[PDB]
Amino acid sequence: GPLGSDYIIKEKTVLLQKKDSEGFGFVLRGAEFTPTPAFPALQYLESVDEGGVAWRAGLRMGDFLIEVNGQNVVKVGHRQVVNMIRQGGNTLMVKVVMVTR
Ligand SMILES: CC(C)C[C@H](N)C(=O)O
Repeated sequence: GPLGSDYIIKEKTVLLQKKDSEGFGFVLRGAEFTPTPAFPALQYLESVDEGGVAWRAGLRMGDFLIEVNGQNVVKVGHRQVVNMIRQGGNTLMVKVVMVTR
């Protein structure tokens, strides 16, 4: 609008269940930190393997990572988030948000 940017925010929570001999099929990248509607989290999905576990569940390149296995990771550093994802083994529940600007 004339007073500022408008967005659509689409929240997606998915359960990823993978096999031992595969990844979840995404690459995390990291963008004090205060979240904003346009910029909701430090970590986001730089890429998602088409047809991989994450892709099939509905995750997409550009999604911002909000939660991992019930823990909010909006303000959490890259290495820490990766370690939290690995703690779950072959199971990962994540919440992401897709921002259209
Ligand atoms: C967050 C990362 C550890 C995910 C990893 N690249 C995978 O595809 O399983």
